[PDB]
Amino acid sequence: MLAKRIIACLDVKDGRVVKRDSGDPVELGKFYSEIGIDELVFLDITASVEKRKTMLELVEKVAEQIDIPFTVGGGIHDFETASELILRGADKVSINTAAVENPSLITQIAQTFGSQAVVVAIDAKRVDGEFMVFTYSGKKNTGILLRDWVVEVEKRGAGEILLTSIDRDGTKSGYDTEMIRFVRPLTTLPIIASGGAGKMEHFLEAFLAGADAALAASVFHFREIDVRELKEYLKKHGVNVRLE
Repeated sequence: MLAKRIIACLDVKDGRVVKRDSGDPVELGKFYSEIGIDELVFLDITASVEKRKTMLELVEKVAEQIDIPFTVGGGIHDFETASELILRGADKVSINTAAVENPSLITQIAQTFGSQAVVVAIDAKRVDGEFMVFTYSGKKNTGILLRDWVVEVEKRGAGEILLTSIDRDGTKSGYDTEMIRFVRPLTTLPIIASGGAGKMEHFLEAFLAGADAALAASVFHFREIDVRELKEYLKKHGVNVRLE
């Protein structure tokens, strides 16, 4: 039976992890590899002029110095960019705003590299009692219902949904288990719960709601949650996790 996954997200900028520096992304990823993290997500926010080259150098370094599944994203807007990153060594790319505005992009990536190579990050917010998709880093209400987008996302060939609840992202307040439960029955795809991770019990709550993986950043980078303890705690509470 599949293990539930614990994923670490590294926000990167100009070649360095960002918390003001936060170490080298590669060596911080190596570290996560060794203490029990299951996959890495790297999100780039570098300026467009050096971004293409910078992310590509990151991917190459991560692919030949770590041996962990990883995803790269942040401002991937077209098939050619996604293609360069996958062929440079990324296992998956994340797309978001460009996915919403050009859904064929999902299909082009999936048909070339397989659906496993495509993650669609969906940012959603509850507006007037209905789940809505937002673009532009959670700042634009698209008018598209969360219910319709996840189905279209699977229809288009995505391999995985990275589901962030805009209300919880950046708080340490907890995962938005209501939204997971809302999405879980609408799609067969794996769901990464993102946004809100405060305490070990939060991960349990997300997996009980139907998440397949759980993503966090600060709580791990602040040596603020111990992955080993989280996994042991997860196991004790009856959740399949990959130990050591």
